[PDB]
Amino acid sequence: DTKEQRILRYVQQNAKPGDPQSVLEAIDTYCTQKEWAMNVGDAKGQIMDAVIREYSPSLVLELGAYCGYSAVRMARLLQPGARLLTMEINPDCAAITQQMLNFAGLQDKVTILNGASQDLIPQLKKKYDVDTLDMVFLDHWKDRYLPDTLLLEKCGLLRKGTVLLADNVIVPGTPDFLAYVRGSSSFECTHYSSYLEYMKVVDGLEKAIYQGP
Ligand SMILES: Nc1ncnc2c1ncn2[C@@H]1O[C@H](CSCC[C@H](N)C(=O)O)[C@@H](O)[C@H]1O
Ligand SMILES: Oc1cc(-c2ccc(F)cc2)cc2cncnc12
Ligand SMILES: [Cl-]
Ligand SMILES: [Cl-]
Ligand SMILES: [Mg+2]
Repeated sequence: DTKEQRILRYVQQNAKPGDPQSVLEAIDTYCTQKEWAMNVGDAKGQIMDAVIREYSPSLVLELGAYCGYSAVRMARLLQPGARLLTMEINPDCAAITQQMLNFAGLQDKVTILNGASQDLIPQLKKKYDVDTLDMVFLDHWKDRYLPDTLLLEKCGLLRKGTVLLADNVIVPGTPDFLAYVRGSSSFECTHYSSYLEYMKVVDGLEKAIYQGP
C-alpha cells in the first residue's frame, strides 16, 4: 500500500464518521507521528479557516486535492447550500479524496473533478454550470499557479472580489505567480506568514483579491 492509502485507513480507524474535525485531527496526528505528507496542515489550515469565515464563499474552486485534507477543511466551514469543486490530476488521489469526503460526511458539498486543471477550467462554465468563482485555493504544482490564474481570468471565471488563496508561496515557492500578482493592479495582495505543514520551516499563504480588469 501507499502512504495515501495508509492516511485514509488511519482516518477510518481513528476518527469519527461524519465528524470533519476528528478527520483533520487524525490526518494531522498521522502525518506528525508516522509519515509526512503535503496536506496544508493545521498551522496554515488555521489561517485558511480565518479567511473562509471572513468571506463565507458560496462557490470555491480547489486546485490540487491529494487526500482531501484541505477539501474537508474548507467544506466543513461552508454554509448550507455552498459548494466546493476540487480538481485532481492523479486518479488514485481523486479516489482517496472521495473516500475521505465520504467518511467526513461532506460529500454532498464537494465535487471532485479527476483531470488536469488546465483542461478542466475551460469546462467549468458549460459543463459544470459555473458563472463566477467566489474563492480559489491554489495548491497544485507550483508552475501552474500563474498559468492557471491567467486562464481563470481568460475564461471569465473571476469577478470583482474573487479571493485567490495560494499555498506554498515560500516553500516550494511560486516565484512567477507571486511577482505577478504583487505587481498587478488587478490584484490586492496580503501575505500570511506561517510554517510548512508538520515542520519548523517557514512557509506562507498569499491572498490575492481580483479587482477586475
Ligand atoms: N495541473 C493539475 N491539475 C490538477 N491537479 C494537479 C495538477 N498538478 C498537480 N496536481 C495535484 O495537486 C496535488 C498537490 S497536493 C494538494 C494538497 C491539498 N490541497 C491539501 O492541502 O490537502 C497532488 O495531489 C497533485 O496530483
Ligand atoms: O504543501 C506542499 C508542500 C510541498 C513540499 C514538498 C517537499 C518539501 F521538501 C517541502 C514542501 C509540495 C507540495 C506540492 N503540491 C501542493 N502542496 C505542496
Ligand atoms: Cl511542486
Ligand atoms: Cl502543521
Ligand atoms: Mg500545499
